[PDB]
Amino acid sequence: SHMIGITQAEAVLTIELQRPERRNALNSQLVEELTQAIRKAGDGSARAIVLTGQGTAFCAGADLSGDAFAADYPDRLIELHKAMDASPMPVVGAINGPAIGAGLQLAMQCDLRVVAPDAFFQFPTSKYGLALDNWSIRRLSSLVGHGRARAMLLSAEKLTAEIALHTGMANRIGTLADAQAWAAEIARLAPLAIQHAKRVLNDDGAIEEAWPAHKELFDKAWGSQDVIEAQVARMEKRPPKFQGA
Amino acid sequence: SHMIGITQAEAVLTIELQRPERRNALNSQLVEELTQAIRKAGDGSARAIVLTGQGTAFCAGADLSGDAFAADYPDRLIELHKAMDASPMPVVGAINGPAIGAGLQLAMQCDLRVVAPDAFFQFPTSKYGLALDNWSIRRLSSLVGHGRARAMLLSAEKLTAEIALHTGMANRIGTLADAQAWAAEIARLAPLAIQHAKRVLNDDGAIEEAWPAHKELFDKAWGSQDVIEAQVARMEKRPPKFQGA
Amino acid sequence: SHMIGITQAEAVLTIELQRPERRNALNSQLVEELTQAIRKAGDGSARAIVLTGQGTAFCAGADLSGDAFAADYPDRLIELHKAMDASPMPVVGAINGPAIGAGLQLAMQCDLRVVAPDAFFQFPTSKYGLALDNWSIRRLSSLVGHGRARAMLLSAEKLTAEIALHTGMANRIGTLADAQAWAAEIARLAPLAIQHAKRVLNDDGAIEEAWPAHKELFDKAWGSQDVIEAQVARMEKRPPKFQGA
Ligand SMILES: CCc1ccc([C@H]2C[C@@H](C(F)(F)F)n3ncc(C(=O)O)c3N2)cc1
Ligand SMILES: CCc1ccc([C@H]2C[C@@H](C(F)(F)F)n3ncc(C(=O)O)c3N2)cc1
Ligand SMILES: CCc1ccc([C@H]2C[C@@H](C(F)(F)F)n3ncc(C(=O)O)c3N2)cc1
Repeated sequence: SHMIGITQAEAVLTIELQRPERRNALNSQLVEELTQAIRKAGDGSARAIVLTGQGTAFCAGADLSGDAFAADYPDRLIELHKAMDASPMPVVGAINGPAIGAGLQLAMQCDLRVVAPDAFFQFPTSKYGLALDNWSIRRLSSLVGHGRARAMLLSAEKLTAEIALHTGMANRIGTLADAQAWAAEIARLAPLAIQHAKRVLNDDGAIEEAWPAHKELFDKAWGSQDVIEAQVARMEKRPPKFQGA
Repeated sequence: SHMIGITQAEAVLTIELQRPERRNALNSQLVEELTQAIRKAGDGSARAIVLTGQGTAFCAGADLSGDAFAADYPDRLIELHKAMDASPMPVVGAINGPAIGAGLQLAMQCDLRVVAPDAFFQFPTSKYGLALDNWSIRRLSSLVGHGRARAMLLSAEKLTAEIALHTGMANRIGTLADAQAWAAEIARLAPLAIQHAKRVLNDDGAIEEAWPAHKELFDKAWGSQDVIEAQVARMEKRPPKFQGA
Repeated sequence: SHMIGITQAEAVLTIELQRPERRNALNSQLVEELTQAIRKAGDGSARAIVLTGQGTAFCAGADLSGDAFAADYPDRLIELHKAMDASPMPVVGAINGPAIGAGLQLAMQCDLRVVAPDAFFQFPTSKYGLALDNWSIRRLSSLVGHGRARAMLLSAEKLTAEIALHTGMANRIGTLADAQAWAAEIARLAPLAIQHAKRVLNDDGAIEEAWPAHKELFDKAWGSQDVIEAQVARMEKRPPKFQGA
């Protein structure tokens, strides 16, 4: 079938994630469809995009079961981010609920964010033994400030909507309709001005290749027994006993 | 005549923009006079500068009509910024009212900012089809946070004095007299300490040459029909109809 | 004797500065002992460190009298920072009171900060004619925002606990016990995830070699008569009369 919905009102294209049965957690199909929707957003008269989730969550992470193309997922995910980064259109994220893990990455790749009052943002990587790419860390630091980024990454701290507004992670607190109204205003602005500013802003240095030591630690985390222990402990409904290996 | 006023009380030199008939919008003469005032600020016993505007605005942008040396304006403007950056003296901006476009650039080149309660900051570039230099974008991101910088640049969002205080764009809310009092305290501090910190702070990376793609998009914006359309639409008192070309 | 105390409750190691007779101001001995404590923190079962000061101050700066190894102090201080940066353990600073000069540097080298309501942070370098290393300036800018960093460095502005919470310099307002409770939660998280994120965060660019002009100005400040004048004026209980030389 299809895992997203696409609609257009005048010059604003709204893309809605439609996998609420997994709180919009990503898989290969959802990512592929999103990539195509972004790439084709300029086929009509659209001048702005609103990206949002169906139901209570914006995107709760990733869920690859039972994804017949799960091995392709990580690469397709990178392709989606490249498509958003390269789009001449501004993407307004209507963050309607929790944005967690891959969902937080996706929210951060939007150009602007309108956040529902009860939404929150989180990287629970420290609870699962995983490591992030450098852009995720740099862009987060730019949006919440270095100090809060340390807490989010080292302790799995949740960022509330209210604090997101304080830091600028949220540009506004509001609803999907609020996001669509703002997008309508943006769609009336000069496209080449928007395109230039978006490119320069995205080229602030957040797009960064992992240093050699970063890659070493990244691979050590991903190949560790602790990653397995976090998964087993969850299935057995008990606290994980991590060993640092 | 002259488009600025210069006065000194003890060790504080106050420079006032005096083109209130255009809300202190810059031209070649005003820029040249400001550059000279900054360069000569150390001829006396001055240890701090206060920069401010006459009337309701700090600086509402640029107005080159009918400037006999308008072709020279962009280069002279860069020279002014170089002079402020190179000055061993700390410049306290008493931002007495709106700082818009070139006025926001000028405010950001000050070392510290004391902002009047009703002042605001804005880059309305997206309403006019124009593109900014990279420093304007980087220094703005550092002062308001990356998230708010995206909104200011992509949607022409105004930054209020209250929010400026929250982000650190405003170091204090207050008046010209308040700025002059603080400058007096600063003038009693150790000059070589101030000089070192100013140089290192300004060398945070904001002074950045445009990347090749940035230059391409910058020139595309400036040479576009949309830039003309914004001007014509204003003269005809109607909404612009931008085409992205 | 010893100038620090070291205790462990389960998986949290608490290191306490114990020179309250100088408000925990550093010297060669205190720095050496701290370095050893950090290096050996992983000899037991510890997974997190809490760093704190005895009495009313976290660390009020440096006091090298009468330190028989004072000439070694600057190098040993750098060694301490290297040890904290290299530690696989997250260091939670329980900033129990003022963190000034070397004390602010030490607080900033912690991975997370829990700050007492009456604590404050300050670099009074401008009152003493001194210059800082580039990391101190970059890490401060990342924690309080560029705008407040300008005020702290150019005017010796104090950062209150409340404003520290706003900017993310403080992750939480609270007590030593509060810090120890949070550290206990962190000690249950996956160590390799924490290690990766800490390394990437610390490699944001704050660790920066002084540019040639920065070194020139740094040496000019440190060798100036104004540095001597600040010290003499203090001893004579009068305002300093700085000359910029
Ligand atoms: C060029 C625009 C851009 C920006 C950020 C990224 C991030 C996305 C992020 C995500 F998980 F979301 F896929 N990611 N994951 C791994 C990588 C990588 O580059 O190795 C990587 N790169 C990819 C592309
Ligand atoms: C070295 C200190 C410094 C810092 C920033 C700038 C900015 C100013 C800014 C302004 F419009 F204000 F003139 N500007 N405009 C164009 C450029 C440029 O460098 O191409 C440019 N460079 C110029 C000089
Ligand atoms: C590699 C981790 C790291 C990070 C910052 C520093 C700072 C500490 C700081 C302090 F005063 F605290 F010792 N400092 N002082 C001088 C220097 C230097 O590098 O020249 C310098 N370097 C040293 C080491």
